[PDB]
Amino acid sequence: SHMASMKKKGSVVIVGRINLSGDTAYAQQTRGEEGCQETSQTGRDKNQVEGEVQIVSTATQTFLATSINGVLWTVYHGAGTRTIASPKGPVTQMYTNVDKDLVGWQAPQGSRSLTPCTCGSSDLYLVTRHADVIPVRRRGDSTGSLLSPRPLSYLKGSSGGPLLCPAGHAVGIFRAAVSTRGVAKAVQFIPVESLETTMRS
Ligand SMILES: CC(C)(C)[C@@H]1NC(=O)O[C@@H]2CCC[C@H]2OC/C=C/C(F)(F)c2nc3ccccc3nc2O[C@@H]2C[C@@H](C(=O)N[C@]3(C(=O)NS(=O)(=O)C4(C)CC4)C[C@H]3C(F)F)N(C2)C1=O
Ligand SMILES: [Cl-]
Ligand SMILES: [Zn+2]
Repeated sequence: SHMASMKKKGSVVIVGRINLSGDTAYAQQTRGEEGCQETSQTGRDKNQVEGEVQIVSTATQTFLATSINGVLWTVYHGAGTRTIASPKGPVTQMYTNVDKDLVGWQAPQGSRSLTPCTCGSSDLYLVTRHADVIPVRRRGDSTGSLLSPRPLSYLKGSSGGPLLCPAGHAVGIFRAAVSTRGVAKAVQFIPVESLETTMRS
C-alpha cells in the first residue's frame, strides 16, 4: 500500500543471437550479465542488433525472440507485459495475447525478419538457444514430433525460438514441450498463421 516505494519491472534485454547467416549455426553473446542488469533498469540498449533470432533475458529468465514480418515475437510466460530495451528507451509491446502465450514488439532496427511460410510442408526444423537445429515432423496445427527425442533440459530456454520449413521460412514459435518422464518427444508451437491473424486485426 506504499506506492512511493513500489518497484517497476525491468525491460526484456537482448543479450545475444543465434547466428544463421553462414553454413554453421552458433550462439553469440552480445551483452554480459552486469550490462544486462543495467540495461533492464534503464531500458536503454545501444547495442547494434543483428539477425532473426535473439537471445533475451529478464532479471529472472532467459529465452528466445524471433523476428517475423517486422515484429519481434516471444512468449508471454517469458516476457509478461514487459517493455523491451532499445536505443531510445523502453518499447511497449504492440501485441499481447495471454491466451496464445504470445507477445510482440516492433522489430529492432538492424534485425532481419523471417518470412511467413506458405509452403504447406510438414518437414520442420527447430532452432534452440544453443544453436542446435532439431528436425521436427509437423503433426498438427500446433505440434510436431522430434525425430530424436531429447531430455527437457536440452529445450529449456528455447521458447520464442523458430520452427522453420526447408526453405527457411517461419512456420511457428516454440511455446511448450510435450514431455513424459522428463523426455521431450514433441513440441507445441504458435503457428505463423496465428501470428498473421494477430497482426491482420
Ligand atoms: C511441462 C513443461 C515442459 C514445463 C510445459 N509443457 C506443457 O505445458 O505442455 C502442455 C501440453 C502440450 C502443450 C502444453 O499445453 C499447455 C500450454 C502451455 C503454454 F506453454 F502455452 C503456457 N502458456 C502460459 C501463458 C501464461 C502464463 C504462463 C504460461 N505457461 C505455459 O507453459 C509453461 C511454460 C512452458 C515452457 O516451459 N516452455 C518452454 C521453454 O523453454 N520455456 S523457457 O524458455 O525455459 C521459460 C520458462 C523462460 C521462459 C519451451 C519449453 C522447454 F522447456 F521445452 N511450459 C509450461 C511447458 O513447456
Ligand atoms: Cl495459437
Ligand atoms: Zn516455407
